[PDB]
Amino acid sequence: FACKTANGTAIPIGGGSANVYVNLAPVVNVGQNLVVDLSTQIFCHNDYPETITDYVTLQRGSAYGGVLSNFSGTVKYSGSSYPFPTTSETPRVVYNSRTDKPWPVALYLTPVSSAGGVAIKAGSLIAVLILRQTNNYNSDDFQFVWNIYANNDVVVPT
Ligand SMILES: OC[C@H]1OC[C@@H](O)[C@@H](O)[C@@H]1O
Repeated sequence: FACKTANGTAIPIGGGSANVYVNLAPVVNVGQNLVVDLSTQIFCHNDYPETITDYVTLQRGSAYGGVLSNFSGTVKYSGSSYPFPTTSETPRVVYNSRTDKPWPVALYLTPVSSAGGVAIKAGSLIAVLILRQTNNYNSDDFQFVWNIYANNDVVVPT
């Protein structure tokens, strides 16, 4: 089991970390969602599907910088929605194929009443997502740490 980014940055068997740089909608109104769909940028696969079933959860998702200050976060993991920042580990998603499958993580961020102006700064860390991988074969318990950075400013009209 290993993961790779849309651009080819890989975290190999055993886990590790990698940076993910996402384009964000440049203007988000109060009452709208800024969506950070990471399933288009994080892909993982099972290396031994003939024998092993891998289990994948979103163990923890943390908010930083402007997302922490200016947004109210919900994370949608494999079709279900949970608070973001997270308050529990998600259920497992089964990875049972050697073909790359998107990691089904999307963030839904809506501005708070106090938000206005440059609510997210270009190049800033906006989230850290911890993917936890286990299996039905051994005691493997690995963390793939995704640091999410904003490629651009996000302005909340005032
Ligand atoms: O993906 C199948 C297996 O690949 C080897 C090792 O990463 C295991 O943890 C994993 O379950």
